[PDB]
This record gives sequence, C-alpha cells and structure tokens, in this order.
Amino acid sequence: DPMVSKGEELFTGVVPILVELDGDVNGHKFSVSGEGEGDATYGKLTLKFICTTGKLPVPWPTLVTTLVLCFSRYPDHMKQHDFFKSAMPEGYVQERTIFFKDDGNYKTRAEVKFEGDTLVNRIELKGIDFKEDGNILGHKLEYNYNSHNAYIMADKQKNGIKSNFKIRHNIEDGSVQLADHYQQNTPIGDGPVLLPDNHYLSTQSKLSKDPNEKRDHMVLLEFVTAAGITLG
Repeated sequence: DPMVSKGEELFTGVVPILVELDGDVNGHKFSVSGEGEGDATYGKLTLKFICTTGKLPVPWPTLVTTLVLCFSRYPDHMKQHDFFKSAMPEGYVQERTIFFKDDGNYKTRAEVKFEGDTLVNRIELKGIDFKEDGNILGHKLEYNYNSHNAYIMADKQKNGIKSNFKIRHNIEDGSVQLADHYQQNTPIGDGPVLLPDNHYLSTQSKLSKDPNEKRDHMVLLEFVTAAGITLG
C-alpha cells in the first residue's frame, strides 16, 4: 500500500526530533525545548528536555504525554491502522485536556509534522484551577512513570482519532495522583489518511537525569507499540 509505504519511508532509520513547548499554568509561564531521535521500527524514542525559563513550575512526569505517537511501532498486521504516520509529512494536530484528580487541568494543542528531515512537536499548554501548593504546583510527584495502555478510536467526523486514558502519578506520600487524559488528533492536510479501527497502544517510559546537566531537565526513554485490536 503506497499510503503505508509513505509512512514507512518517512520513519525508516533514526529520525531527529525537536520538541518546543510554551506553557502557562496558574500564571506561571515556562518554556521547554527537547531534542532527540526516534526509531519507529522499534517503537522507540530518546529525548532530552530543557526548561529554558529556569525551574519548571510543574513536575516533569506530568508533561511526558504532552511532550509523538508517529514513532509507535505498528506490527505488520496493524499497519493499516497507523493514523499517525499516514498524516505525515503534513502532520496532525494533537489536542488534550488532562484532568488532575482533586486539582487543575492542562489544555494542550500541538502540531506534529516534518520540517525538513526533522519530526517536530510544537505545543501550547495552559493549566488552570490548580492548587498553588497541591501535588502539582507543590512538586509532590515522584520522578518516575508507570506503564499503561490506551484505546485508540476512529473519529470519522474529524478524519482523525480520539482516545481517553488514565495516567497514574506516584505521590511522595505513597498515594497515587490520577491524570485523566482526553485526546483528539486531526490531520493538518485535507487529504486521505489511514482511519483506524479501534485498537490499543501499549507504552512504557523511563525517566532519568543527566548528572552533568545543571539546567532543569528530563531525559526520557519511551517505547510505544500497537498491541492489537483487543487485549485478549
């Protein structure tokens, strides 16, 4: 399928990634710049993010989902369901509302597209209704991340996809902070895409620090795989 091969050719080998985010949470303005590479053959990306405005006013783990699902590994029997690569190089808009239980919400809008040979994720984020001294603005979340699945559903009206899933953030008191994610993706172009049938993505992320890096930062290793139509 030339529509499938288009994405395969765009994501063959190691693709450079640039991530740029401008944020405002409760009036705290911040920016994040990320660089790295993705290897969609293995569902793999490596990225290092810098807070370029000083200290990040929210915990790094809360930004992992916001900071490129085109790098997901879709197995051979699933390639017809890979909306994300099919929208390339023109790209897609990824929009979310992330509801933090008993706290505020992030609203995010991002464009994911190629600029030359580089896959770019450009993001605006606005956070509201946060507690200035809660788990998020108070930095009470552990610097780690939990694996999860997410159900992807076609959004025919928008020629795109939608997904609603739960992220669990460990709190430093031993409890868990829920982050309920609403997501919708729409192609930037007006041409055909691969509109998928419902299926699951499975993802694991590892967060680490560069001991030589004095700036506030996050090193991310992230694997995403299309697990199947069903979980079985």
